[PDB]
Amino acid sequence: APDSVDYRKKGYVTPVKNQGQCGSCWAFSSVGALEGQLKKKTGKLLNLSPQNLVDCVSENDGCGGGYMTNAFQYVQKNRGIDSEDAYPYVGQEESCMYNPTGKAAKCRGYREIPEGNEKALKRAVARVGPVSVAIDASLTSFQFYSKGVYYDESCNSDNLNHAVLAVGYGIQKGNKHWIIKNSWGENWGNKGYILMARNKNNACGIANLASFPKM
Ligand SMILES: *[C@@H](C(=O)O)[C@H](O)C(=O)N[C@@H](CC(C)C)C(=O)NCCCCNC(N)=[NH2+]
Repeated sequence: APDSVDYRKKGYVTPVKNQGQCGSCWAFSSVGALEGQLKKKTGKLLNLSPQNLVDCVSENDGCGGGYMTNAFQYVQKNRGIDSEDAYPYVGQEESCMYNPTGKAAKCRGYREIPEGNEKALKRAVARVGPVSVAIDASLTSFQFYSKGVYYDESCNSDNLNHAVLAVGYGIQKGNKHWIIKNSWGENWGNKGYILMARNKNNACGIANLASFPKM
């Protein structure tokens, strides 16, 4: 796997979204991974619908929280997920209104990365593309991050609370990091992204709950 890879430079990443006051991070994390694969497969990069997920995944709890794995299964069984245009994000839970004529993508499963294995996470990013990951984003240092490779010894590998997207990896000024796309808008972090510590003992549980869909 290359020493560094940024899928943004490859055009596998859609612009940063804002989940608003809805706990839909799992939906945005899921959508980002699917958008990455849709690109790999069809050559087109389109915005998929996180709202479709929020309203339709009964195994998850809409704005109350959920898992990316449940989301991928829903897309697989549903046999499709609508585009952002066919199913706009409102940021509130509503009855499932899936429209098959707005179907932009499909899913045939998901693969999970071994718990805590950052080497596996790396191998996966360099081969498949953007991977969905869960981290502990409760620290106020994470909240106010603006630049550099983020790392705070207070981060909790066993307190995963935020779903996010691993969009690449590399090294800054001697510090290896993961390129993480957040869903807290552009005004957050570095234009919506954060460089998180790579190989520093599974920083924030970055490699504890990762997965990606198969098409
Ligand atoms: C994240 C956010 O919107 O900021 C949102 O709280 C969320 O979905 N968080 C996840 C975090 C990781 C997946 C650990 C979460 O808490 N998921 C599990 C919540 C339990 C809900 N129960 C199920 N299975 N529907």
